[PDB]
Amino acid sequence: VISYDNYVTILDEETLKAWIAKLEKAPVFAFDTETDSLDNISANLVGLSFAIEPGVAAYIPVAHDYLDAPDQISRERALELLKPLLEDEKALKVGQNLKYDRGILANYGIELRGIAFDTMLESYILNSVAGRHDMDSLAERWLKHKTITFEEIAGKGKNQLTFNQIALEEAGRYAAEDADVTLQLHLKMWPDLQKHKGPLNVFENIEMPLVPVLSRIERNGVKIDPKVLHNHSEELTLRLAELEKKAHEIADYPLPKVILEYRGLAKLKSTYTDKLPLMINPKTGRVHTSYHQAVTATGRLSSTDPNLQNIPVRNEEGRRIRQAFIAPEDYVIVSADYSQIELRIMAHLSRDKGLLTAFAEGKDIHRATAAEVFGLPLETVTSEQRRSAKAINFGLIYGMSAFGLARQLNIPRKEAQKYMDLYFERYPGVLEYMERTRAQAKEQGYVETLDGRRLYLPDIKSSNGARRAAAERAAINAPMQGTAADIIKRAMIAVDAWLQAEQPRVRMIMQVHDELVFEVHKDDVDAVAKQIHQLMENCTRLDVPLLVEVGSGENWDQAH
Repeated sequence: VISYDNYVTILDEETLKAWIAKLEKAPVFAFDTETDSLDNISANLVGLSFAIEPGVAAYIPVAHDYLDAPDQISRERALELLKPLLEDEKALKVGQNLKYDRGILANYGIELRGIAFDTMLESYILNSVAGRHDMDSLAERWLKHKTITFEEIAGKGKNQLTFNQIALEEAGRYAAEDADVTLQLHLKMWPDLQKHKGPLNVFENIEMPLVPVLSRIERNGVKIDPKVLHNHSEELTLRLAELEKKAHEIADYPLPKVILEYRGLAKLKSTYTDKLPLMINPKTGRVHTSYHQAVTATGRLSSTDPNLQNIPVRNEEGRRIRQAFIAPEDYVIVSADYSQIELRIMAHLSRDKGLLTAFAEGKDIHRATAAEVFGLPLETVTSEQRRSAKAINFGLIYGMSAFGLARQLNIPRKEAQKYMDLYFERYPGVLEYMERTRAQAKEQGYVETLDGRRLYLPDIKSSNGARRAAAERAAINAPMQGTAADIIKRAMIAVDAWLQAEQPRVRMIMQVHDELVFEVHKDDVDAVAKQIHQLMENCTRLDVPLLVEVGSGENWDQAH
């Protein structure tokens, strides 16, 4: 198994200072913190752990307060002895989800600085679809080691203990093991990551620098007006009653209108209006959402608990929800959005002068696409044509299988195929891309984004598992969706740097789809929007035609 003889529990300063001296001379060391809560901003540091070499790790208990708990170094003294080491940028650390730990230390005024390696992101950048990227999974995969699970020392259910209640030595085995395993995994994954400058550029210059900015995004939280949300819940209660009554009176077709409307509001009320006001943190009075950094196959950040991505972008009731995200007094919400980013990326990936020109001369791409495909002057393109072209363009982004146009644009048959081929006859660059990408997906087994991030398609060569074609679709969509992700991430890191260095009255409060949202002082908006705009357009990829439309207002809906 593993127990009390492997790792040392440090209960005295002299031993702690000895360990700090060896940490000071270690090239990299593993670091971990243990707390009494998963809520980063209300969690309390219960103990910390380090590892300097495979198998040599210690646990420093600073706040186990169970009955007759053995005396331990006080939290304040342990932190002042450890503070200069922790805050030293040249002292490199390895950790598993260093986003959590950086936050825990920020609760005590400490800025973690050697955030050099996170084993969750090492794993993720190696092959995002390999499996779960959590420590216990990795230990089995890369080290064939079965780790002590948290519920093995704490329990399960309502009567699960909190870390400070666990005995010192049981706590120590778990925490020192965490430190140790993280270091071992680092040693087995880092030389592999070095093998390919693609994945190494993305881990080093995109994944890793973002760990402290996601921590800053999450701890800032978003300010929400729950009154608004309560009124909205009351109204939806009444509207669902009325809509039910409308369909009962009824027993281009009225009944298959009110039912749909019912379903839509019904869901929205529960998924947002009833839950969002119950997600306010009592210490900050804000809602702090969880950005998951190593979950999507494409490298896009996904958020949960307030999954901001699922609130209805174009819906009147969706707008209503976006009005509850409020800017504090004398500040305004600013929204910096990247315009049709995957369609601009596809313009460069397809290397097509037609698409590249539309964007270059400021044209609405859907009208230009419709003008060129249908062969009509740009000023007389009707809304039905703009809409048909839009259906081709967003289909291309999702690699959507030709009849897909006939289901989105739920009306033609091979007339849609006529549209598809006509498009390629005017925009040939789009199929040279699709042929090329499918090809390397089958040749290499993976596709790449512009910065080197890779998506492994292990079914591109599936012996005709029919929907094996989904990997070909994924083959053409991943380069576009992943380059969008990388660009957003480079923008986040570039903007956070400026905010950290110049310290203006602004804070980055959320990231959703291709948008970065901020709170900024009403008197500072004009310059802050100018710099946000310039940083997002010029400090990312300069080969893709980028456009950031910036907005501001007293709530998110006005900003958007």
